[PDB]
Amino acid sequence: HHWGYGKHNGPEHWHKDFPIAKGERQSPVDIDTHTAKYDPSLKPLSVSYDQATSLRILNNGHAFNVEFDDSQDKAVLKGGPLDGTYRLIQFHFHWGSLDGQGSEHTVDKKKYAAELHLVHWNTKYGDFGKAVQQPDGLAVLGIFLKVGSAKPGLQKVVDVLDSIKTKGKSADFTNFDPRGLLPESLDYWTYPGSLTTPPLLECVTWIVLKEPISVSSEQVLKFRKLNFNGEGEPEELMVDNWRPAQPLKNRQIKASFK
Ligand SMILES: CCc1cnc(SCC(=O)c2ccc(Cl)c(S(N)(=O)=O)c2)nc1
Ligand SMILES: [Zn+2]
Repeated sequence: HHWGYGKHNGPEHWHKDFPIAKGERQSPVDIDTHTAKYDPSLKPLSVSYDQATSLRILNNGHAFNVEFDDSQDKAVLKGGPLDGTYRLIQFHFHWGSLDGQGSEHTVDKKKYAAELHLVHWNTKYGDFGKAVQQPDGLAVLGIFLKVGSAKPGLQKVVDVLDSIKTKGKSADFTNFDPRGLLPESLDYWTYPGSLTTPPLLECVTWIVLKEPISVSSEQVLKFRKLNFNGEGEPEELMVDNWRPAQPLKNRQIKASFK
């Protein structure tokens, strides 16, 4: 009886196995745009994905992860609110059963259809596994998805999903350029938080872009054709794999803009 996305194993149960679920810097949160503080000390975000080596795509039974070679100083996030350099290791999404829900962060209580998380670890801790044990170990660039026009740079991802339908399946996935997922503006909000999945470790600097990307109905419908269950197991569509907004507690959300 392990964690997932349902009534008896979903977010409201996670605290029993992972008591940090009720901690002081949990994610996601609602982003109140009027109260977020413009911080003129914040720097432009530096996203350098010119050398990203994608390797493989994995259905891990909660979502799908696009994986990158993180053994060289290839794809890096820096600047913004960050000190030092963070290396891209993977991305994944959270999405809904319906277009009106799916995001983890919300903006003045607005839910988006989905949310992309580009996960990076701080190079000063040597790898991802040591980084998650530190309060400044990870940086996640979050980008909202709305349903409208297709995202041409997303299509290569959508077209491989039929090959990873069920938990534990993987496929080779080389030469994918994550730059084709970045909205036009890098204006952002930032705050200290956590992983949104167990183990819920409080190691993340969140950087949430204000500008969503558009994806088509057809693209998100293909996300919704995944299963939570294993092969040869009864079908559980991979949908509503999002954690609701958590208490802000003693935190400030800062804005890079306006
Ligand atoms: C630490 C052991 C660990 C971390 N995550 C998972 S599943 C979700 C996932 O791969 C993941 C990994 C990192 C981050 Cl930062 C986030 S999220 N959703 O907070 O972006 C999700 N399983 C085990
Ligand atoms: Zn995530």
